[PDB]
Amino acid sequence: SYRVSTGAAHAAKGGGLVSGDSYSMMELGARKYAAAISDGRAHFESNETIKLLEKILESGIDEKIAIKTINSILSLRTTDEIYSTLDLSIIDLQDASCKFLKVGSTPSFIKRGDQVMKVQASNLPIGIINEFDVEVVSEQLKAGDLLIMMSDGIFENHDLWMKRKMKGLKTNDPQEIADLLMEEVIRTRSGQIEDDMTVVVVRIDHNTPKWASIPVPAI
Amino acid sequence: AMSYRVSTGAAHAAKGGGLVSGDSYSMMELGARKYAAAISDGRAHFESNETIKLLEKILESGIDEKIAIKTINSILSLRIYSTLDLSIIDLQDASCKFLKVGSTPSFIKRGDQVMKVQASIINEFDVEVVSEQLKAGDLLIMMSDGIFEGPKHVENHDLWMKRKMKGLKTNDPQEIADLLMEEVIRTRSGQIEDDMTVVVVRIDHNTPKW
Amino acid sequence: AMSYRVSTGAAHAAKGGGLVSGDSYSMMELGARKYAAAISDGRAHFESNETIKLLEKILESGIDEKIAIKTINSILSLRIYSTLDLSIIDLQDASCKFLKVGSTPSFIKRGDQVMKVQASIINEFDVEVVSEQLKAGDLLIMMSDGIFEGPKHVENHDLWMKRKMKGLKTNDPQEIADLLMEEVIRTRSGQIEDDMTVVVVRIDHNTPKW
Amino acid sequence: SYRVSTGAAHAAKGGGLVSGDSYSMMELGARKYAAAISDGRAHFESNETIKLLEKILESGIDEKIAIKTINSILSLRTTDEIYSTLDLSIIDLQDASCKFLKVGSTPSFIKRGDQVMKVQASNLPIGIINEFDVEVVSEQLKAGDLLIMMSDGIFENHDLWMKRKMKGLKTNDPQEIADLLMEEVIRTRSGQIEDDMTVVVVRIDHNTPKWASIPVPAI
Ligand SMILES: OC[C@H]1O[C@@H](O)[C@H](O)[C@H](O)[C@H]1O
Ligand SMILES: OC[C@H]1O[C@@H](O)[C@H](O)[C@H](O)[C@H]1O
Ligand SMILES: [Mn+2]
Ligand SMILES: [Mn+2]
Ligand SMILES: [Mn+2]
Ligand SMILES: [Mn+2]
Repeated sequence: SYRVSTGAAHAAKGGGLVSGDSYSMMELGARKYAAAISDGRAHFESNETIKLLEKILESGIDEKIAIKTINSILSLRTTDEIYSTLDLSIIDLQDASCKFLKVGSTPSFIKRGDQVMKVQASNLPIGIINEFDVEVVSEQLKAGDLLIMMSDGIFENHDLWMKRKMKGLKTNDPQEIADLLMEEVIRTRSGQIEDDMTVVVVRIDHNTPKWASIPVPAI
Repeated sequence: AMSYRVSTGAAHAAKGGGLVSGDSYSMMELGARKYAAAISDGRAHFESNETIKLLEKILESGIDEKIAIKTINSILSLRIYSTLDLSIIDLQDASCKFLKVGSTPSFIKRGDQVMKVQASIINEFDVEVVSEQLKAGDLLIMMSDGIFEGPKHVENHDLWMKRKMKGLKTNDPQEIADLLMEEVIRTRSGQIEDDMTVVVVRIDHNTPKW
Repeated sequence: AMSYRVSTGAAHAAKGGGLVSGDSYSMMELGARKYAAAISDGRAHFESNETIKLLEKILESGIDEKIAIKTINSILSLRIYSTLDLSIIDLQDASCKFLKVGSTPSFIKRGDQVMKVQASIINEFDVEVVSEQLKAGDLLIMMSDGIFEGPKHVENHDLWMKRKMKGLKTNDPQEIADLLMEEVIRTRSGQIEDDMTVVVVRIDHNTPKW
Repeated sequence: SYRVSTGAAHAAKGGGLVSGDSYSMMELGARKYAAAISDGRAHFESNETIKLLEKILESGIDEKIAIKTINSILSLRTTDEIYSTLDLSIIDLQDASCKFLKVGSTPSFIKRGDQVMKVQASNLPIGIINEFDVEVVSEQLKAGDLLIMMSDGIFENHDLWMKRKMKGLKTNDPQEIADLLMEEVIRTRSGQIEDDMTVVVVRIDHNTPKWASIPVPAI
């Protein structure tokens, strides 16, 4: 299975504000990659069901209600497949603010400098029924953040292992960090595994290329 | 001013991998606005939009170029969708399908070579459909009108872009994108008459140590 | 001038019916534009649209009226969707859920009785959520501003509509709709200041000979 | 399971042309009925997959291509369920023109006066692969038409039986015609059946209520 490495550059007419151009990309792990440019809407969007989940996150409804509603939405879906687990991270690229939605633990970690914090909510909702083990979190990322997400297989006290090993990373490169973190989990076995393993890593960085600084004429 | 950026990586191992795995992941990026990443334990998380979906299906038919162009037109004449430059890569065998509506155009750089992406009556919406077999190390470059028709006093834009891509002393997609943007902007003088978008994709062999 | 119309019927028998059947059917009508009917042999054919879907899900939660109103508002304040009068009937037990956004309002006629559909802080979009238990022979009547606020010099519109519905000497939905439209139009003089829409639904016992 | 009987009336401001009001309804057989009014889009729409099929019908692409494309669209769907059969009738309410899309025979019949014609294409496409047995038809209906659609169970030379019995109907009322046609199929058994039976009937009629004729002032 081939990988793709991508990159993009975008500039509005009269260097400022909003553009008639749009570009998008999407990757279905190990299967399909798509990229679109349009010169004048979003070329790609979430699932029927993930669209609904996103709308709840986006709303800013209080957290207990969001959890209740997500549970209900999750509640009525095609029994096959049960759509657990779900680990979903949505980064806003204007302010680098990230909303996390988890359905059936994961967990995910944010490495900042040498500090590796786990992605979890400060206030855990109690005194309710949460049948799908739904968790909703809001962190604020900044340039140089490394968000690592993993499945049950690779993740399996495990926080200490991940925390330590993520400090042990001497590289800032996502495709490298992923492969190494895989390597470390596998040699701990010393061979193949019965369970599926996937890890994705995302690095946040602050777009400041030379052409961005080329000045437009004055009057 | 400029929005934040994202650089991503993923590693995947099937159980005794192996044909299949319950696990799946996906990502999508709405340029400059939104990045999403999803992991699920044993129906993709993200998909094309409604109109791109019908066009995507027609591509995936494999029907004759002549009729697909004709049938996509009829579809588009019942919308405007503006222009569309769509590249779809199969990560299993690196084959690629291109759907162009309203031109573009696009280029592939294979070693020192650079070729335009084109297919070997009335075409109302200027539709093209193309297939290619990519290879590890290929660089696919997509761009809007403002980059490609950007250079100030250039007769043959095709030739200008090839020559510039042939001169890229870099296999890094983000550098290439930024370099091509810069070269166009400087032919004017920080002046940006049209919106400018470039997307660069590199095909890699997935073959880590495990 | 006026569009064509449709009058529909369906009969369904499960195998030794019986809890379940591979067969399903559906219909939908986009008022004055489109009618569709589907039969399938062993995922509904038609569904609410994207925004109605989220609102529909919230209704089907069953969450507290106070918070559902509050949560639907927050949802609507991220769109305008205009107004929405939505009635959803469960054909198994004849229970009914109503979602009103931006008023309406609506009425149910049970025998000689006629009651308005209403639920026993800031409500930005004027949202109501209501549940009722309907019964064989009930007549549910829905209408837009132009019908209900239509009558020329009437102080209490609620009372005008009840009195008129109480006087319906007819259990046929299409007749009721046409009669109510006529009564409003004549209070003006063929003059139609606003758009006028009325929808009438009657609940029947399905109990044919078999 | 309850039934609903419905009706509706609609009039644009200043009796003519296009309205800010819209109304819709939908019924999921034996399960759910919904009705919406909006005072200013369609409240209800087809499936993800039926949307795509509809777009192909709507396009006026030639028939062989439409059949090929529908097959491909049909071709890539969730293996469960195989979504065969499909009998789909779409009436345009402006001109009473009906597009039929069939996936795995049915068939459906249009009764006009005492004439009962079967819904099939005049030119059947040959020299192709049609894996889902896709059929696409275009008839023009008129006031007083009775379109009858049925599943494999009730329909089972059967055309002669349906044709005769549909002539034998002495009623113009859809919910009656359906129940009778069920009755006739069942007594032919004389009890219950192993196979599922459903029939839907649609009568086309030409909207001309009294209020439509009430005149608006002249100058
Ligand atoms: O693989 C690289 C790219 O894949 C794309 O589908 C993702 O959207 C992401 O925006 C990029 O990182
Ligand atoms: O049952 C009656 C009604 O059901 C509705 O869902 C259908 O859309 C049809 O427009 C009506 O006939
Ligand atoms: Mn697992
Ligand atoms: Mn442009
Ligand atoms: Mn109005
Ligand atoms: Mn059957």
